[PDB]
Amino acid sequence: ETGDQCPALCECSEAARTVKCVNRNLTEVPTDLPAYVRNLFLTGNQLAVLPAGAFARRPPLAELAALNLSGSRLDEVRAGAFEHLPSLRQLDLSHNPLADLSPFAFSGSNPSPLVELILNHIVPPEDERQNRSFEGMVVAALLAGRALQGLRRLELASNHFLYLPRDVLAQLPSLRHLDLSNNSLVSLTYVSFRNLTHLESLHLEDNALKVLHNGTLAELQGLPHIRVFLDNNPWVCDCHMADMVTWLKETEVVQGKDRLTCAYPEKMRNRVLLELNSADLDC
Ligand SMILES: *[C@@H]1O[C@H](CO)[C@@H](O[C@@H]2O[C@H](CO)[C@@H](O)[C@H](O)[C@H]2NC(C)=O)[C@H](O)[C@H]1NC(C)=O
Ligand SMILES: *[C@@H]1O[C@H](CO)[C@@H](O)[C@H](O)[C@H]1NC(C)=O
Ligand SMILES: *[C@@H]1O[C@H](CO)[C@@H](O)[C@H](O)[C@H]1NC(C)=O
Ligand SMILES: *[C@@H]1O[C@H](CO)[C@@H](O)[C@H](O)[C@H]1NC(C)=O
Ligand SMILES: *[C@@H]1O[C@H](CO)[C@@H](O)[C@H](O)[C@H]1NC(C)=O
Repeated sequence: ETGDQCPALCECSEAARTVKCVNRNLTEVPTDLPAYVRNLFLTGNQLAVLPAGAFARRPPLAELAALNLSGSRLDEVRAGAFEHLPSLRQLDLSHNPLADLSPFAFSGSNPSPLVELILNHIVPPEDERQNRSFEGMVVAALLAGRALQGLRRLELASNHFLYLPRDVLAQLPSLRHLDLSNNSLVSLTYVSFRNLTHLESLHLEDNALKVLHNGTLAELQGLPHIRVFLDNNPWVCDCHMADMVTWLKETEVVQGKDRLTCAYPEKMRNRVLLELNSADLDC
């Protein structure tokens, strides 16, 4: 509220333990952040580079638990950017053209407190100029040091990813919720969901998936506790779709299953998958 201790260009609430420095075209993280802060919003700025120790203060921001840097024109997050935030549970870097994400951005040097990481729409425009894998860069940051052991929720929508990163599933043992919506995934064939006991939610909407084959159906058929989201994929309703349609009619795993429709072939375009039978599915 008015009069609460606050940096210039920010609005603060001591009662809510909240600092908001939003849509202010800031170029650097404010230096005199109040030590009470639990929730810090620094969205809509022009930060460019997040250096090591960008939030490290003396005394530290020991209560800072939620940090939102979405939409702030960050193009580089350096090694150790989030060091000396011992309570940090939720971090949002979405809608930043992150051309340079250090592998040690989340792990620092030398296990992270992070429980939720939101990295939607981080792929820079015209990233193909780079001679490095963007998805690989992000994966390396996720796995470095095995620092992200407590991570329970990961969002990686809208990043032009071409494949489901298998190492993320194998090496983040606490993950409960994974969002890979609005990417360009084409199949799940070489991905194993067999031992993913903790995974409660998997978002694959708006990808380029053609069909799920029996192998994947089998492994999902054996995860009772998952919710999978498959909306707006360009399903190909030919004879290879037969297993998936059979499964879809029986399963409780797929959320919103009534919305799934064929994109191809032409004679099946826009037909609802749950309504199809063996006679519709021919090669
Ligand atoms: C981080 O800050 C952004 C910007 O305020 C929040 O963005 C909004 O998110 C909702 C869905 O959660 C959208 O429907 C709005 O359109 C978003 N606005 C913008 C400008 O992107 C975002 O929710 C915040 N995230 C958290 C976890 O605090
Ligand atoms: C931030 O920058 C943009 C373009 O430079 C401008 O339109 C906008 O008014 C600025 N924001 C504020 C709060 O002045
Ligand atoms: C979906 O992904 C595309 C391309 O990566 C992006 O341009 C578009 O903004 C994304 N959609 C949303 C709703 O963010
Ligand atoms: C789950 O299986 C994969 C691939 O077979 C393996 O790499 C991973 O370590 C297993 N997970 C656990 C927690 O042991
Ligand atoms: C796939 O698995 C199901 C399980 O009921 C089975 O009935 C079906 O014939 C199998 N299809 C294959 C291997 O194409």
